[PDB]
Amino acid sequence: GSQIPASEQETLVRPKPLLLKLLKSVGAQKDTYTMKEVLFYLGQYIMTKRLYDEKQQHIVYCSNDLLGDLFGVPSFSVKEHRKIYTMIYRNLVV
Ligand SMILES: Cc1c(C(=O)O)ccc2c3n(nc12)[C@@H]1[C@H](C3)N(CC2CC2)[C@@]2(C(=O)Nc3cc(Cl)ccc32)[C@H]1c1cccc(Cl)c1F
Repeated sequence: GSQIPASEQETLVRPKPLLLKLLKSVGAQKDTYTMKEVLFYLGQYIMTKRLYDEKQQHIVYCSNDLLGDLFGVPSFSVKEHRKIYTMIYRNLVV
């Protein structure tokens, strides 16, 4: 479940306030982005907060970070792209 159509990646989206705060924390100071750009910046967020040092396995543990509050989960797999898109879609305006 790691494949996402280009059309979804390239669609413009408006993050809700908590997602916007996470994006601004890594220097993304816009209110409209493509989904791919959101995923780029959230990847940089994960790395900057040291939530993925064990790169030879797939899990991000986020129960002690605002990312866990945003996604509503204690952990997730980086390979499960569809599940991640669903969790981000719950944090977009309409
Ligand atoms: C597909 C695949 C496999 C595999 O094939 O076994 C194995 C590892 C993978 C990894 N990603 N894809 C992987 C990448 C990357 C590690 N990760 C960052 C992490 C390093 C810090 C990403 C990333 O770049 N941005 C990001 C943002 C969030 Cl919120 C959550 C996970 C990631 C992932 C990813 C990229 C494109 C769209 C999606 Cl939806 C997505 F989740």
